[PDB]
Amino acid sequence: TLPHGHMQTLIFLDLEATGLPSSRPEVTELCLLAVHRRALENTQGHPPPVPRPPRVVDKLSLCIAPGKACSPGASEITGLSKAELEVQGRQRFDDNLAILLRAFLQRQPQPCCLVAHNGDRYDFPLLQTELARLSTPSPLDGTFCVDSIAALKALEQASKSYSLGSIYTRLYWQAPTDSHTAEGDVLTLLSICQWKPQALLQWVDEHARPFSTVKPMYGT
Amino acid sequence: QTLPHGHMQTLIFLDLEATGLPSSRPEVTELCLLAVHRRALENTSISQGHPPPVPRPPRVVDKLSLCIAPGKACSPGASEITGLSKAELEVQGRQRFDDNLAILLRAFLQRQPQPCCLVAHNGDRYDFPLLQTELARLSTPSPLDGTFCVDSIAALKALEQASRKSYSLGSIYTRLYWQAPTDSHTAEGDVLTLLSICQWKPQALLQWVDEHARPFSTVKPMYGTA
DNA sequence: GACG
DNA sequence: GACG
Ligand SMILES: [Ca+2]
Ligand SMILES: [Ca+2]
Ligand SMILES: [Ca+2]
Ligand SMILES: [Ca+2]
Repeated sequence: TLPHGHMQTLIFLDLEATGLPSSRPEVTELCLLAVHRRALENTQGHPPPVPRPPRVVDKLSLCIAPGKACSPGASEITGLSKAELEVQGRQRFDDNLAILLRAFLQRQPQPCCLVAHNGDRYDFPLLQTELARLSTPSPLDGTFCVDSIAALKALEQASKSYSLGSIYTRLYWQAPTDSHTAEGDVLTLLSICQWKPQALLQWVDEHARPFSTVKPMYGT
Repeated sequence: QTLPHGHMQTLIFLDLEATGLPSSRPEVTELCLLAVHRRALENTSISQGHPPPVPRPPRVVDKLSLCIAPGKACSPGASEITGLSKAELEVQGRQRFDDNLAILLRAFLQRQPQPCCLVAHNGDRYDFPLLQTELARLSTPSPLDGTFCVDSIAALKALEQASRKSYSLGSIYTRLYWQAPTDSHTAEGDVLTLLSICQWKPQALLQWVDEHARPFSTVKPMYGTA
């Protein structure tokens, strides 16, 4: 049963941030990669080769100046720091960023579904909190979201760690590239979604839920 | 030299793919922008090795890459060189070059420290005049009327003299780096290659960009519409 | 030239 | 768990 129709585009998403949830983190880097459903509908060996990302894709990767310092932990793994984001003149998560995101979304055929790894616990609530600071009305209040951890559990079971890298090494037998660059993680995430692309699309269509319903991570 | 319009804060590496070459009145099918602060080009390290290693992209970069359905068919050479076609672009539901696309570019650019300079290989003969006709077609004011632009062929020509060759993108790349470009089909692959070469002597490339920047609004359109 |  |  399809609660909101076929999702016409999938937007792979990854945030880098200042820290883990209980630090009440702020976003330092955001990457979206937008793929039409038909790119999966047209995506084999043991192991199969890492799938070739579709030719037709839209991509946005942005570095964002946070309002507070990165935790030592986050700085090391991301290679980002408030101090360097500022030296290099990055703007905060502001009203202009929300226009950018709206315009990027408006270029995708609707409905759209955000896809993030640990998205329900991490990227979705965090993104919600960032947006709630703005009171520009949120550009995501019409979009849908789903967690790729739950997706890949269902796929493998129909076919142990569900961390991005563990799944990727299990399917493909390679270490992933560019850990904790947001674009690098979005890539790695695409590759596992392209593992069984028809069944993944099916699952996403089954499980998409309104992003307006996602509770903020904190602040509320 | 004294600076035409002072120090350019952002360098935005730019590449377009399209349906063909200038005489065909081509339409844009893909666009990539990679924005970097000038500081990341005062921060590229000393190259150690032989052959010289391809430089690391800066960490802090903004990237936009978009596919664009053109209103006319891709020529055979453009299909082969880009792996894109109109039929396929429409199947993947890509929108035309429209007013929203301009709002997106404007917000992207407005996210940048000002002034910004567009950098594109053969930009003065291809990418800049083409971008101008695409924007002139819209009912949106041009998001690029305060943006500057510079051609990287003239940069690397002057850079390489300072240290009869081809100056096409991958020739410079393979000459500097002794390997083939990682990706020569996509707009993002060409920006990444242009970024690599522009990181060859980043101190001198900056010096040169600041001296040669011109308003994008003085860029004449590739072709009129009427 | 060199850009698609 | 798993996300910075
Ligand atoms: Ca992540
Ligand atoms: Ca990450
Ligand atoms: Ca080019
Ligand atoms: Ca190109």
